[PDB]
Amino acid sequence: RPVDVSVSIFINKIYGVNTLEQTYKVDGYIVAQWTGKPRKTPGDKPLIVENTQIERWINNGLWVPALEFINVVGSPDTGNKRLMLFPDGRVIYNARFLGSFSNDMDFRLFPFDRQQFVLELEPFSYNNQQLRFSDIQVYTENIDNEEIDEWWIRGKASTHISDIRYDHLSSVQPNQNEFSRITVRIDAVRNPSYYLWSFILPLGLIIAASWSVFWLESFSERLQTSFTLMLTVVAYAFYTSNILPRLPYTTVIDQMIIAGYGSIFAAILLIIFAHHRQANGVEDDLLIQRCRLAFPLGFLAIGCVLVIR
Amino acid sequence: RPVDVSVSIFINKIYGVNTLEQTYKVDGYIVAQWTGKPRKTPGDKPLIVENTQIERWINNGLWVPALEFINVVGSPDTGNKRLMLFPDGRVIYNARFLGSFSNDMDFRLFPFDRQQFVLELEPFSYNNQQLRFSDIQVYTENIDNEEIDEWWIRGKASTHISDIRYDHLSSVQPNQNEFSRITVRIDAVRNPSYYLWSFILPLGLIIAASWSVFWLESFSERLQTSFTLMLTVVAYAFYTSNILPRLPYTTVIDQMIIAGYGSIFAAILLIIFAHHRQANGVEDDLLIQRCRLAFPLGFLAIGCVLVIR
Amino acid sequence: RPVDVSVSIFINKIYGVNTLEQTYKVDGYIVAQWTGKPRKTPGDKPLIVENTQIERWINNGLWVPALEFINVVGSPDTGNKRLMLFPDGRVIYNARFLGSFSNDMDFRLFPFDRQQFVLELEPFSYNNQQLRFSDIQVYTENIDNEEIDEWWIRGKASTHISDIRYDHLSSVQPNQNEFSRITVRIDAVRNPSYYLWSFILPLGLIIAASWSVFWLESFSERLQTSFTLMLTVVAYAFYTSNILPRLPYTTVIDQMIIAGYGSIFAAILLIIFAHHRQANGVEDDLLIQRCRLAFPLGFLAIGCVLVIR
Amino acid sequence: RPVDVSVSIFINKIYGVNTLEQTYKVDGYIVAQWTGKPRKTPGDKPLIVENTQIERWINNGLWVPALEFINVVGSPDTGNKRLMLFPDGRVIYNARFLGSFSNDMDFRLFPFDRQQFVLELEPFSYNNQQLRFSDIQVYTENIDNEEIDEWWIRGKASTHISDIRYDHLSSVQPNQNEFSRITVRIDAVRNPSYYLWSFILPLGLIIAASWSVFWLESFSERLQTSFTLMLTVVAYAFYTSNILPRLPYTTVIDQMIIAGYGSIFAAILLIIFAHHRQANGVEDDLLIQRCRLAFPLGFLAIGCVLVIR
Amino acid sequence: RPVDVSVSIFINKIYGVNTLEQTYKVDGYIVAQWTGKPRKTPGDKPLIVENTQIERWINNGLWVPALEFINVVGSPDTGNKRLMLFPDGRVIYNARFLGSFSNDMDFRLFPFDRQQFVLELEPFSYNNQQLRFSDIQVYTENIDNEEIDEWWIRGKASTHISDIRYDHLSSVQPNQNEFSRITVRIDAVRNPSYYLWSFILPLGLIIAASWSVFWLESFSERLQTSFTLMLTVVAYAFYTSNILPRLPYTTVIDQMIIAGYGSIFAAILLIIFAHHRQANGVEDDLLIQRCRLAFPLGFLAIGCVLVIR
Ligand SMILES: FC(F)O[C@H](Cl)C(F)(F)F
Ligand SMILES: FC(F)O[C@H](Cl)C(F)(F)F
Repeated sequence: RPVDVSVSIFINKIYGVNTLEQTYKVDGYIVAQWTGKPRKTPGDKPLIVENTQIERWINNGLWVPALEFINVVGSPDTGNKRLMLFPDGRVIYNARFLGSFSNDMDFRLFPFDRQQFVLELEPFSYNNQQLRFSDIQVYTENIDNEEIDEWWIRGKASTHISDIRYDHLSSVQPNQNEFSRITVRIDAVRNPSYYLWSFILPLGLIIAASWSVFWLESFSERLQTSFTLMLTVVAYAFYTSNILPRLPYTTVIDQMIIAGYGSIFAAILLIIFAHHRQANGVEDDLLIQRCRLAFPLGFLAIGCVLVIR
Repeated sequence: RPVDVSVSIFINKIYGVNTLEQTYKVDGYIVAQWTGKPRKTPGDKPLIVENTQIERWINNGLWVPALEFINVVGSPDTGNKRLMLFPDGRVIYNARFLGSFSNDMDFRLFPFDRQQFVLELEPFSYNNQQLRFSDIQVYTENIDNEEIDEWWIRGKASTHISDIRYDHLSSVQPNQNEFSRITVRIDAVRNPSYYLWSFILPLGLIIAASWSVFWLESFSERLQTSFTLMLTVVAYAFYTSNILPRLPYTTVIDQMIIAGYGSIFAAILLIIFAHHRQANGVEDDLLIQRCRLAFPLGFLAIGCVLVIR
Repeated sequence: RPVDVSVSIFINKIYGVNTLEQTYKVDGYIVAQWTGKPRKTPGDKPLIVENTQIERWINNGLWVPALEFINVVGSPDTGNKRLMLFPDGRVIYNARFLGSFSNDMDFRLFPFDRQQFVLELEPFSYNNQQLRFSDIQVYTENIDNEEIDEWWIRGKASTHISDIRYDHLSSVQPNQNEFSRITVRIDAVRNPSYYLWSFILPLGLIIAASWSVFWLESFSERLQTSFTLMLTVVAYAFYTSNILPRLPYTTVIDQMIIAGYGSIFAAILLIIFAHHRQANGVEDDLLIQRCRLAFPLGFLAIGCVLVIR
Repeated sequence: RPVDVSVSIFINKIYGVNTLEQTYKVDGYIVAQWTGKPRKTPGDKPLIVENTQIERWINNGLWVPALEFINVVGSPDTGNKRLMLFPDGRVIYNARFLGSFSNDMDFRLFPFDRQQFVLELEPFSYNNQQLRFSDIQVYTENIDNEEIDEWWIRGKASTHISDIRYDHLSSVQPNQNEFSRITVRIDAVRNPSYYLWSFILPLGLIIAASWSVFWLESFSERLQTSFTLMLTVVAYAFYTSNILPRLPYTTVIDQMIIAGYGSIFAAILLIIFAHHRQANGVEDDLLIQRCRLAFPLGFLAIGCVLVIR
Repeated sequence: RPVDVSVSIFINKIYGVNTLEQTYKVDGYIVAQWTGKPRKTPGDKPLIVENTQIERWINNGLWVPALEFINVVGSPDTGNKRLMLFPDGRVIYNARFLGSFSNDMDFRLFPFDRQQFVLELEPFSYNNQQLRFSDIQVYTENIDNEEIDEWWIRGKASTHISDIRYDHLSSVQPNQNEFSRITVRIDAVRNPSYYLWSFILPLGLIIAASWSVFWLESFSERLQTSFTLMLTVVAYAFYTSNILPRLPYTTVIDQMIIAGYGSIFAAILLIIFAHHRQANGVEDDLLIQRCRLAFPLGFLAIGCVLVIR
């Protein structure tokens, strides 16, 4: 009884990832084929009907079922539409689309995160007793200059036809609560280049150079210098937060920034301590100088357990 | 007399809060059912009508009442529409929507505020003598990976059907000025982590280290250094406000920053005072040094009394 | 001869003021009533025509005059539309709207400016010999928690029906060049809190704290420090300008900042003068110390005459 | 033989300059009048046709010619449309429009530049053998409050009917390649206020105070203080560039900033030389102190040749 | 057998480059001519059909094939449309368009990069056995004032009609799988003005002036100062990243900045090394002093081998 419909999805561009909304944009084509009652066509050649003329065939009673992108956000932008009506009954729908799609996206390991861009397709009104997906093919371009793209695609796309039970239905009962759903999956990793060299590396240089406060020889010099070091980190928090993507949680880099604040406050506490540690009011220069390698090691050790994943 | 309408709202995503506009975005489905004139459908099976075709049926005289989201801002983005016409009279309207919705939103306890996401639904043209809401069912996903979600939902959705009296109507009088309204409410509280670690904590470290001005030995060091501390708070206000949400009032973090300006201004007023209080021109080291715990307590005491709620 | 139209405007939300564009957003309903040729309606009860069906009634010749928002900017977004057709001839038009509206807006007294949001309504094609507004009622919500709102509405809306002479018409002559116009005005003053506590006060503190340069004891100390203060004001100007609204003129806050630049430049000029005013190259400590209360009065005096209004 | 069309353009608001795109936004009405086949109208009075009805008349063979805004960028937002059909043949088209329009715009003299806003109107399909503009009238409001406006309109609009030869036409030969084009011109100058007081003045003051490096007596004091000044110019470059419009070339303020970097770098090169010029290792106090008025002249003279215009 | 289509493309504006999306905006006209069955026109003169009337011609069966912009991003904004119907069979389609177009864009040599603005045009439904492009003409305006443009167009458009094999088809087999494609290319280079004078040059001045650290005579003076130089580079990093285009990779300016960080961290290491290299604490004034020209050469060399091309 149910109509077998064959879907092919062509993907042109995956771009414009929004971290805060957890969406991404996909431009592509959708093709759908099914077979119905045969037809008289002009010539024994297939009939092509475009755009606004498709609507006319729907009014004369042509069955063209609505297929919904389950995870699109807002009505997709539809370009050219096409129906190909064959005399032997079969019907092919072809359309270009650009839409914004939603998926769960975890950005905590930024900039070393992996994301998967998902498309989910399901007929809007017809259950699997009426319309079912027979098979699904997905085509992706071979990116050859992937080194200049924001995202690197990792392996060809995954497909999976399945059936979805809607419990809470305002319809009827017997086996009429399941729908045929295509799910396309594409794995991807973030191009970590820019952030290593322009963010991680100079943040490192800055935090290390902070440790050299202990190679200053006065107390006055060490305390006062660290206030400049403090200012530098605040400025660095500002540089990063303004350019990196906004998120509701802390990233790896955000954690480094917080660490930098800590190492400088810690140093302020030791610098101020060695000035009073011992009797005589003598500067326990045993404590400093040990600090010239206590911090570059201490921070780097208890900071070497950032296995938070 | 009145037609009973049964509503189901499936909610897919609540995202995009706009602090200054006091709005939020909701992706979902709305279903509405009523019973009308019984009907002849092809086969004794229900008839499905999609998209542009609902309109044709509206014209041959099918009643599909406009149900308005009373607190939406702008015409919502409607995806696919579906009418399901039953032979025994029933009609089910099904449509997808993306909309920006409005509610009073108090963000004064940011980042520790709680908000409720509200939907208000009301027929546009017909009163409760003509159309009444029989019941409202709201379906929401249960988010468990709420830790990468900005908001924690505090229970399944609460509802309230009621009747609204419009004083100023230009229509008629006897009992025809009341409208049936569905109101959906979803409570949620904000996940404060990010703001705790990346905004509250380092502001604390900065404000704390501010106090270490009193451990400087000359007056010169004490006064000149506090100007750098002042610069540091300004640099921090810039960092926060460039990234934190815009509001017409002060939040907690806004006040901590103001406190920082104050603690540094007080310190300058004291640093300069302890230098000229006594005869002999001798540095009143009595006033200083006591400040080394006067401030870290005074602020921490006069700051543990911000019971403004 | 002319048709009487009765208008009601319900205002839901006034938000999104754009300072450079001098526009603001308004969500609301517009109701318009007039009486025409009596009609047979199904049952002697009024007939409801919604949305796309209004169009069909216009094509068969129902007179529904377009009312134009004179000061809207861009075609407004119309929500649900309704015609209610009475058997005794009268016709009521109901539509939801969201639009961007223009008005002269002076932001020179920011953040203590007063604005009035105006709506101006006028028929697009019919002159007062053809269509005139009989009366205008405006209803506004009573916001009770206005302390969480950016703008405080100050009083109920004022209204005014009047007549407009268009001189340059390519039309006809006898009394045919005047149009009936509704004008709505809603007064408002800005919520000054956030800007006082988070912008004005710390700028005041910082400007004052700058005066403490004269209490440093070296010439070297006094001059070198002024450069740090100069930087603090540049940074503060940046902070305010990045957050406050864009304007083609200076506000009070813009002016305080200029004064900050000035008081610091003045001090540099004196500090550098006191080092060479007198013979011996001796630091003229007579001039200094006297400045320690001269500026906090001097700036505080010639700055207390910014009655530029 | 060709149809004479009389055009009137009313201009309501000119706003929203986009400097990088070289566009501006224009709100107004366009009126267009011509004469055709006389007509039977209901009553011997003129017939009014609004909005959606204009299309219906076009299907019965009414000629309503497309008049295109040639320098518009993307289809304008057309508000209400109106046709006024007179019984004696004449036809008037009246429409409200908001559009983004393009013109060559030179921002090199910012914030003291003068610009002219242009509208170019031309029929889309009919050449001057078929349709020609008889005349063009342009009306603008008389602005009295220009001090609160970003732009000062300087004089009434000038108008210009002419003809355009499109050489490469795929049509025929004799004279069917010329089209009549209206060109409206409105001159305007920028309100320089905000940029004078909040950008030019303090940059000068900063640059002035930068010269006061030479009144410090040690070399150490002079060199170290030079790094703070350098930072202040970087801070200032950031402040302006965040607020000023983006351009692909430098402005006066951009130049002042580059000049500021130079005067600071220049002083650094001398300060470092005077410490090592002569034998004895003597801080050549002959060179400095003489610089206390050499630079404020040297810069201010070699700065008197930024006559790039 | 197949129909010949003649295309002419007029290009008005190429603006609004989006670096992250790798797209650009194009305003223009598209003209397409082909010949069909001769026709009765009113008079033996060509027939003009504008805008909404084209659809009526389509329903009665006029063949107007959809030509798709293959590398557009989203459905283009189409202005006025026109059909010119000649009696001797030929047909002309004329339309104005605004669209965002996609191409591979390498921004690594910023601000000295060259780009190609590409349009790829292809029929949506008909293969080359049915419809083919005979010839293609591209017309572009001649810019004389390029000194005020963001982009410099470098040479006229190059053209190339070609044929594309689509592998994955659900149709038939013999020779039905190739399509006719127009590809337009326009080369352009960026106006480097603003970036040389207001970005590159002061970076040089700033990076160079960092080298003047080695001319300080104290160790204290040298180390404490290098922390101020550090602050200056982060602040400059902020200035650049806020105004330069966002990209996923490093530019030459980005690399200088990193180099800027390096030269200062190196400097901190030598300054701190020269203080403890030798016995007794004798300050190795040979290492310093040699550095007074060691860095200005080393950096200027290891940054002069950023010939990565
Ligand atoms: F604060 C400034 F005035 O001086 C420089 Cl930046 C610092 F920070 F090192 F002290
Ligand atoms: F310098 C920057 F890194 O930070 C801001 Cl600009 C300053 F200067 F105020 F500290």
